[PDB]
Amino acid sequence: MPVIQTFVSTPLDHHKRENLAQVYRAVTRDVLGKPEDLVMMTFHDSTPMHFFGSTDPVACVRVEALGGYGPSEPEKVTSIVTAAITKECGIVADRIFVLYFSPLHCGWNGTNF
Amino acid sequence: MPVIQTFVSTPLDHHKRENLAQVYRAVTRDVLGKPEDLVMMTFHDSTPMHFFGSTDPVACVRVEALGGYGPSEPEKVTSIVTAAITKECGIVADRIFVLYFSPLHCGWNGTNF
Amino acid sequence: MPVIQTFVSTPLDHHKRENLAQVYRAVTRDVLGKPEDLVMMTFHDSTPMHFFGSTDPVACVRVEALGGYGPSEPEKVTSIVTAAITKECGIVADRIFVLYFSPLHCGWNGTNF
Repeated sequence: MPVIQTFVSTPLDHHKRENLAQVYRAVTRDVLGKPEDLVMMTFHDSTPMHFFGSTDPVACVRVEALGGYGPSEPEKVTSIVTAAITKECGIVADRIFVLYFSPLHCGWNGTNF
Repeated sequence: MPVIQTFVSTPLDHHKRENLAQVYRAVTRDVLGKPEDLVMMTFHDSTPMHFFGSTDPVACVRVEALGGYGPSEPEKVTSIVTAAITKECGIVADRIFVLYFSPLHCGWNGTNF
Repeated sequence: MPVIQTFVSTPLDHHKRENLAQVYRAVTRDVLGKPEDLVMMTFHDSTPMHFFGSTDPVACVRVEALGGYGPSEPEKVTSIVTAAITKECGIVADRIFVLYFSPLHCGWNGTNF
């Protein structure tokens, strides 16, 4: 049950959020080896941000997965998510961060896994 | 000094935020064994989200506590928070995540604990 | 490549966000010993919050740094960030939290570090 929070400084519309959600569903299944229905995704658009001396279009994506990551998984996720944010949002790769964490515990449907 | 961030895809009004804050104050004291005045709670309503193939009402609650959790605490917290979000927001349990982390350090009142 | 997310319950304007960004750039370089251009900062103002029995002006700052922190760094960061939030926002020190985490992995410019 991974969580992916997407912060961007630009506006997101239906089209971009759907396209990103489908990207994240694909990487959850294909790279993370997990069911795509179980990735919970939040979108935080028009976030005031500052990076490398400016407020120009920038993104920070956070990935949370219980049990951490396989050895080649984060590099793949970073590659795919970056290109997708550049595609959909027009944000340049050198203004995109992707951070990886793993929680200690995760509850879903009232119970912990 | 725990932190609880509540993201929901639905609107929260005064009534729901107060009711949730009182739920979180109670679980901090009764389950976490900590002073209820020291839980900091943030509310992020009307968050665009995607989960299990849809944007239907969904919640993600994050819990951060320095020093981690007792062996039965996360299951209790998850049970209480889930029911409370279902009660106040009408969000179904199988569309509610609760993630648990613990920071390395925490500052309050200008000093670290 | 640290990340600093600033949540406050009060409104932030251009002036406050610029002033805080410059504070965070300075502490990244001077305390964290890292390039100030590489701190990514997000600002989340007018966040509905609850703490110590009220919704009065309150702040939660999250700091994420790959590889963790030197022994005296978090205390310094907490001291500087707290005073700066009190200065710019008028939020009292005993209503300011600063949490420190470190991600497992970080991507920037399509690649992981």
